[PDB]
Amino acid sequence: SQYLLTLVQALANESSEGHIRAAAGIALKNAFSAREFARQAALQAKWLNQTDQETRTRVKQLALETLASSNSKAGQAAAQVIAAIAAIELPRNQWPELMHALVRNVSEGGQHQKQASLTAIGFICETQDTDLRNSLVGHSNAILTAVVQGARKEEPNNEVRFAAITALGDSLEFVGNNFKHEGERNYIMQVVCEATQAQDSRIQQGAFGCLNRIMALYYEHMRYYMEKALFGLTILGMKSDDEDVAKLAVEFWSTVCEEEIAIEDDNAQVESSEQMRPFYNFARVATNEVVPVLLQLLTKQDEDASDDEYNISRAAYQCLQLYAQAVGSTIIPPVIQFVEHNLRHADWHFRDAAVSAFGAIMDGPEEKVLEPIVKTGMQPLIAMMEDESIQVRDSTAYALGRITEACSEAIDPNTHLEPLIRSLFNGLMNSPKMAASCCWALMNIAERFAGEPGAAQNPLTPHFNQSVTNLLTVTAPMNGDSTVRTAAYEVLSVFVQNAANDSLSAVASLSTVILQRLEETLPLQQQVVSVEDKLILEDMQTSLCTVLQATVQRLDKEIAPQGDRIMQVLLQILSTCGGKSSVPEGVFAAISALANAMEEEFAKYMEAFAPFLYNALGNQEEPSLCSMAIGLVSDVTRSLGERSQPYCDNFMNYLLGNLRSTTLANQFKPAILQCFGDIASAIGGHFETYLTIVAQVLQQAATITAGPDGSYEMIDYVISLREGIMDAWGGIIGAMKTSNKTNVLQPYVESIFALLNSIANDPNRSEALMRASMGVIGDLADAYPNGQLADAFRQDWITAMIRETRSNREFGARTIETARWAREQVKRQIAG
Repeated sequence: SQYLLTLVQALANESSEGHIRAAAGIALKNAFSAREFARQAALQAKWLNQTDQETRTRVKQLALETLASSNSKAGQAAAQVIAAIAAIELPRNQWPELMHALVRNVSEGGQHQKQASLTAIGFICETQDTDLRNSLVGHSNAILTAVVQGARKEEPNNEVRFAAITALGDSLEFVGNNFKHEGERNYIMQVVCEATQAQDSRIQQGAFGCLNRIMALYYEHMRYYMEKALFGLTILGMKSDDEDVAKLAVEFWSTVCEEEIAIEDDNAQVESSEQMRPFYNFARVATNEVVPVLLQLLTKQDEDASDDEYNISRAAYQCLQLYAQAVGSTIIPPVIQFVEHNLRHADWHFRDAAVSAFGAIMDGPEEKVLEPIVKTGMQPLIAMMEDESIQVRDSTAYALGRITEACSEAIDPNTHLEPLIRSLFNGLMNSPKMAASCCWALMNIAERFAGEPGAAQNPLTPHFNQSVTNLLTVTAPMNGDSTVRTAAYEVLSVFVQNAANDSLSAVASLSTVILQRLEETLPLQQQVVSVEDKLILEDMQTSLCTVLQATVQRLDKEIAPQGDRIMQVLLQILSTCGGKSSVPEGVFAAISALANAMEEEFAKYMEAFAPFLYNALGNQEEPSLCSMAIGLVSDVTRSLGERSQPYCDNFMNYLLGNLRSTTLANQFKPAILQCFGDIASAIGGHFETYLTIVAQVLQQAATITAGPDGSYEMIDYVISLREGIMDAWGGIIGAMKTSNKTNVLQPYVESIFALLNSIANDPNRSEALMRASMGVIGDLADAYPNGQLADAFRQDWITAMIRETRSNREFGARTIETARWAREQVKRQIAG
């Protein structure tokens, strides 16, 4: 009380040093405000009640008068105090007209007084509060007209315009109403076009930033203001010698391409135009004026700049990608022009900018229009791998990889494929700095020239053994750069994945080599002492296990002689590994390949490997390994079939035990229920023992929902969850169907339909969920020939569900075919 008077009078007290005054007002706001929530309400009790009217009148008077104090600091804390008082009093229909007067202070008051006024408007508008803003919508008028008055050329101070645009930036957090009327919007867009005109850099920064958030806001009225001056204004700012202003000038079209991407990708989802969101096609119009500036900002570069710090060229490149993915093929015509100019240029800034540019536009534009020049200008581009500038060599490499990913067909094999390979290998084996791109490009070649399935040969085959030899060559050293080793093994794993049958024998020899190297790591496990040594050996073992997986998946059934040595070395690796390591995870991958390959022949490995699997299942403290263990349970049992039963009891105890959770959202549950499915399909009749419990859990799991609080998280969780439930019922019905025990499967069928209903009524659905849905439908048809399910089948939601399924073209083959099969099953089941 008297406390409050001494404080606020100290706030008004000019004779005291300004920092002390700031201490006084900051102390006073904190006598009634904090970032903390509930204590805020307590302080509000200290405002309204403990000290009822008191001087709150005199306090607010002293604060409003303190706004006019010469110090910015005095008006700093004064603005803070008014900012607090408003947050309590104005909604309560307290403080009224104390807001209206503030605008008059803005349009007529003193210069520092203007600082404190707009500073108050800023400090108030910064908060995100739906009821606060509910009472602030009524005051939004005075706020917007005020910030109009203050940002004016007519206004002298720059700092008042900083506070004005800052007031814009946090006021526009609230676009509620936002005055749909075009008049006020005209003055606003005028004062913002004005705001970008400032000779000052910093005012332009606030201007372009607020204009950015606004371009994320009222695009609707914006459509008309856009169509003339703004293009050349934006070009003027993009050309600015200023950096951070150039960065925000970039951030515009960054945001523009973002929202227009969202709309372009909502307009294909349209079934009818009422569904349509507005679209403005700002990009395709702007590009022919905007793009040349993007090249011009690419030629400029800074090697001295720290890596992964954003730069004008950097953001220009990223935004050029955004145009590339929104503007579509329409982006092409400027870019090629600038590439046509610069490709042979002496200055390396221009060559790097060249290939970075041509390496920017392959994505987005449709394939064949890309083909003719990519089929034409490619050869010099390979010739440019010999460039003096390793950075340019690097950018050429990534450009090459993008060409692979895009117009793979553009690479005529006989007259381009070999040189490109030799270039990427030599650049890998001699130039580590450009190595990673060379890897990525090569992986793409493998994916693109894999050839027809079952093929005796693929385009890669002649280059294959030389490739494997080169990769084993670069991976050979124990002191090679860890990154180049890893990437080289990854590219190798990909050539192995994508290889012709004629090369299988070669891959077989390769597999032996991998095992050999894996075995050799085990003594190396012992030589480790530095932590770096641990990271290297773990990454090394991880890479070898991965490539080994590739060999096993491709060799398929031919891997059998290798299998003993494989399980021996891998199980030895498990015994020596421990803790946060990626190794065991990769080892289960390789074992998983060996199990799917050997299938029932794997069963001899189960007696020794089972404990490792159990142990991986029992430790949630290794979530990724536990998940890998569950998936591997599914793999083992699906491959061994009936053989896997004795193990299945222990498998079920680890799965069912893993269902126990203190969190409703068990992250393993979808995988576990799915594993129930796979276990069911494999076992058949003996799954009956588990049926009483499994069904319970499935009946449980169906009840789970994201609720009205719908994170993308919880939604996707429920979706994958029900994918697990349907996979589970599918396998269980199949097992019951082949066990002559459908009668015990009788009770749960109504719950199954209830789930199908729950899914059909849900907009949020996955393709796989619908595939499994269809399959469970038909499985139910085969399960119950009697036709007593027909009266359950005949309901509209079933038929509309199946038809909505098969009708959709977005889904792949498997799903729609299952839908056809299901519908035939249903129509047949209508009578019997």
